Amino acid sequence: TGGSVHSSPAIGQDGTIYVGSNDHYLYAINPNGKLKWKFETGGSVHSSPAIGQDGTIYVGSNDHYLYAINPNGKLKWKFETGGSVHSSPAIGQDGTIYVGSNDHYLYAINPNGKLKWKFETGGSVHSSPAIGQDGTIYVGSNDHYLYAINPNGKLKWKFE
Amino acid sequence: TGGSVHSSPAIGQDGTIYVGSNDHYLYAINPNGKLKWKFETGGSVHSSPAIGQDGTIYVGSNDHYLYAINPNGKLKWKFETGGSVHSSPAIGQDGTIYVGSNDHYLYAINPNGKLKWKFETGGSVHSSPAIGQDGTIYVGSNDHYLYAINPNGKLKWKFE
Amino acid sequence: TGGSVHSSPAIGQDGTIYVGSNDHYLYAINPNGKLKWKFETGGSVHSSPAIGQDGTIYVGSNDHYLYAINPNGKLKWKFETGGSVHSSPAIGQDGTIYVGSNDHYLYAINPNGKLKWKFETGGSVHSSPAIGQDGTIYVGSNDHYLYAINPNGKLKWKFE
Amino acid sequence: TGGSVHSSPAIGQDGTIYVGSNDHYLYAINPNGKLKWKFETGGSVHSSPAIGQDGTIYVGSNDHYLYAINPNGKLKWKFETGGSVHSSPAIGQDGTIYVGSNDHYLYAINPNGKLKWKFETGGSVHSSPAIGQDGTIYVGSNDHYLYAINPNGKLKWKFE
Repeated sequence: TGGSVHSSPAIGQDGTIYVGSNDHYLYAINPNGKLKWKFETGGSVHSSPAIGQDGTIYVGSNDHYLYAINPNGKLKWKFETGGSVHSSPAIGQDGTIYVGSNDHYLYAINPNGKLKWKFETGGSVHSSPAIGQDGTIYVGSNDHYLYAINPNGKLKWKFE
Repeated sequence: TGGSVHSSPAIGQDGTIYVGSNDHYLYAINPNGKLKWKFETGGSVHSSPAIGQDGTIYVGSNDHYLYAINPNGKLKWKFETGGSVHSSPAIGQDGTIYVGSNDHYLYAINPNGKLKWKFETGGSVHSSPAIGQDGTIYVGSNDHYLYAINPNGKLKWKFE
Repeated sequence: TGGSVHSSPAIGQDGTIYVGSNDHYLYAINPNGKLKWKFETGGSVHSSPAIGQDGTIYVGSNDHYLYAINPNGKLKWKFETGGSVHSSPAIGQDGTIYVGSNDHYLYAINPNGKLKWKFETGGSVHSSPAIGQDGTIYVGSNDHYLYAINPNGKLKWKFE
Repeated sequence: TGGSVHSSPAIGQDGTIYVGSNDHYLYAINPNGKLKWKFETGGSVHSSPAIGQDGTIYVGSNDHYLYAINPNGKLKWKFETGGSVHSSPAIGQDGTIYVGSNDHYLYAINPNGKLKWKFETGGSVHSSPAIGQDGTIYVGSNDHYLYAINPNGKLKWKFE
């Protein structure tokens, strides 16, 4: 790519490999190593993509947006947070997309790109969320806590 | 925890939540938010843990080691790389553990903790590997390439 | 402090040591190791402080602002950029404050806190500027270039 | 350069601009923007160079070494620490070079490239040291403390 690849790749059902690059693009690479397409964001893509059931590719960007990209490389939507999105998204069973932001919030975004809820931690959320079998969302914060957040966006507990 | 939680949590079969902390520990937290155990490495744990089929927890540390920790919090083994292990391990179908290192290599480590092979890129491997259906290992590098490596440790292709 | 001290300390004329912390504060510490004061910003202070000729302390914050703090620990002014200010400010002979931002610009800010000019690079400006004898401002960018900018904000040259 | 320029430039007496690059080189650039020379280290140069009284250029590398490079671009010596040297060196009145390392130590190195002392903190030393009028060396650590070290390498105080 044109820059450091710190983003961690994700693999689609047809074998397409998606990865972000410091050069600001989300890349879609065919299994044979040739470019399928590249999608330009406004900043470094350190966030690692996640792939929804319908093939939508979600990734954060240093330009403060969470991107939802169709398998053809055209934008589905982008959601603006208050700060760099270095956290990597996780997708719930109903399609909700969860991601942390440098602006200290954990975001829950509906598949349509509208905010479901946002939960304020005390510091940047660089950690990438994990979703439990019951739907609990776990994520670390720069504020030293591991958070457990219920599906409705309320604190379950925080572990110092 | 005692420090920033940049590591991304992983959830075990019984619901235990594992996460690293900048305070040098790998944490195991019960579903109720109470400590199960904390394992001290020699440096910040920014790497995100992966869980094997038998419940072993693998994570890298800034102290240059890849750790394999038993579900009870006791060390199974540790493997020394040449630099900080910020990359998050991936586990193959056969149990091979793949992880990047700041020393520029992608490591393949067998379940018993012995090196299978190491693949030298041109720069730090902070990207976390993904594994395709056919066993190909994909990982980004600070040298600007996305690498596709065969399970035998030989290059398939690299995408600038 | 309450968090990692990645910021690099600066020493005032009277020996006071100033440093930022990941806990969001700018610290002013007496030579005997006791707190003089701490100033809370909205986010991690990774930027390293610079000290003006009248003792004003300038530092960037993860909350996107460049801060000017009086020697007594009270805010003089804060200037909002479009992104995290990890770059460390430099002070020109005339008192102009130069600092990079995650929003890709090198900023020149007058002593009164108003914009003098902003220069657009191709990527995040984490590098901290240096000032030559003739006033040229040098800074690196995530876009791979070392920039030389004239005092009037116009490009002198860019070295790939 | 061939990669991101996160290193902060330093300016020599003749106006030469020195800066590290993520492409592993330390660059020396003439005031007119043309390359004077480049020196290859083994890893990314995020550390910001310092210039000694005699013109020696000191800089850390992600390859774990502190480099001393002569004005003509030839290696004078390199000093191996136990981890990445992202801290930027400072030079004391007697020529001692101080720098932090990811291996948790603050290093004091003699001008001949041999160890004077190293001081163990509780975590990675990414902060760049500053030197007070009486020779006290101040540096932050990932362990949350600002350290004040006497010139003999013994603790003066640490500020949480």
